[PDB]
Amino acid sequence: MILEEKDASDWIYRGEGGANLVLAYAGSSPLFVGKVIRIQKARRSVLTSDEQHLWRENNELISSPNKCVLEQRYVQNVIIPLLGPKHVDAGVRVSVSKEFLECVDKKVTKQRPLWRVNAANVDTSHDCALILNDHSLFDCISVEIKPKCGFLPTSRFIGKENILKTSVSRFKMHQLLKLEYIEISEESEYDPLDLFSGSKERVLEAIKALYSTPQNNFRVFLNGSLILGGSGESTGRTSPEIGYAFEDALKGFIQSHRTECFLQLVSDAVYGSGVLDRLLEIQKLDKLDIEGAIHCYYDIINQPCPICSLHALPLDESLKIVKEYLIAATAKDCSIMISFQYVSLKPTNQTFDYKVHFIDLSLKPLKRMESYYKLDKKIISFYNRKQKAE
Ligand SMILES: O=P(O)(O)O[C@H]1[C@H](OP(=O)(O)O)[C@@H](OP(=O)(O)O)[C@H](OP(=O)(O)O)[C@@H](OP(=O)(O)O)[C@@H]1OP(=O)(O)O
Ligand SMILES: Nc1ncnc2c1ncn2[C@@H]1O[C@H](COP(=O)(O)OP(=O)(O)O)[C@@H](O)[C@H]1O
Ligand SMILES: [Mg+2]
Ligand SMILES: [Zn+2]
Repeated sequence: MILEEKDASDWIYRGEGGANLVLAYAGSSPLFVGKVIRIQKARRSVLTSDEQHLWRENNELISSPNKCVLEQRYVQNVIIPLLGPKHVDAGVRVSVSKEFLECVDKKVTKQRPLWRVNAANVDTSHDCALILNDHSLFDCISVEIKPKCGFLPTSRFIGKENILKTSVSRFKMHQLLKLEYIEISEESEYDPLDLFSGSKERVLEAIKALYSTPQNNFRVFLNGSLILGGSGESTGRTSPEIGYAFEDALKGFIQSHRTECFLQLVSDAVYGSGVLDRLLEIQKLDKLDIEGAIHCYYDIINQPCPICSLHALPLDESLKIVKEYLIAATAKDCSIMISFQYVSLKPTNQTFDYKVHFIDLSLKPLKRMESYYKLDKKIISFYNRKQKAE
């Protein structure tokens, strides 16, 4: 089953992260109706020598022919054993022509954030792509959430100066630095600690915060069509205008105050799904925080630790720690998609069926332990610094 230059006409922009573009099928084929295609971007072979060393315990993973089988097996072999297979769909292998990739790249350039184009195009060196269900299909209202990390570190390896790292969420400390680099306009109201808190009340607080300031953490589609949140990027606060048209968009679906109810019914969904519980235990596979795990990284890549207990560990442990760090990084950066067509909305007294799905599940590259460390370092220095302003 191979896609050619012709079929580039049957797929249309759904959005992108840093690593991937996502098209939704607008054609007529019964093999792609209700599918998306996830295409890897190339910034400006499957696994490095170091990574092969680190994923050694993984027969199939290490042997994948391309990246797409690589993603396919990562999700299926390493992630599904953890999150569980009602909410994760690893999604199928699909061959594509290099000419199919090119025209797609050209075709949707116009629909992308410019800074996203400055950074990467699609990788036209690929012969392949992954096809996943379109979770915005089930009148389907579909909500995407990018919860980020919903706990605080407690690590012995977090030094005296950085101990704020143990009091203040990474999300909130990062909001300040994103501002500094004009990547967001205002600070986000959302707080993942409320979402992963597990309190029914606080989970709603977070859904509210997400509506006000969605940034790249909140999206809502109807019929697979964006009606709140940025496209391939973050987005500024929800103004009364923005809200007005949203309320109007909820016309019909909800019977009502249509916005107040949407939130309530998204919140009831999330909390009664309990799906944030598992994810949180996976995020917690970061047992030592980057400031601990970074030392394990250097032994693993056979390199004198520039940062210098941890180094006297058996290699089997050092490897585990790194593996676990990166599976964690996968859970910290993934998204939940909730579909609506159970939740019973009190006022109107309606009833909604729902499905929840994890998406944006991606293998983190091992070499990224270094950027992780540098980003983290920069985060806490800028926070500590803007805290001296007192
Ligand atoms: O480009 P952004 O919208 O700012 O998002 C990126 C995220 O992108 P995705 O939504 O595409 O997953 C990065 O992942 P990559 O696609 O670049 O690989 C991720 O990087 P890591 O998962 O490796 O951490 C990073 O997360 P973070 O900032 O927590 O390191 C996160 O940025 P934000 O979530 O902060 O916006
Ligand atoms: N299976 C899916 N169904 C519906 N929409 C999706 C699906 N996968 C991704 N999307 C949309 O496309 C966007 C980008 O996809 P994603 O896989 O998160 O890219 P990246 O890995 O680079 O972050 C997401 O924000 C999401 O809104
Ligand atoms: Mg990704
Ligand atoms: Zn060290």
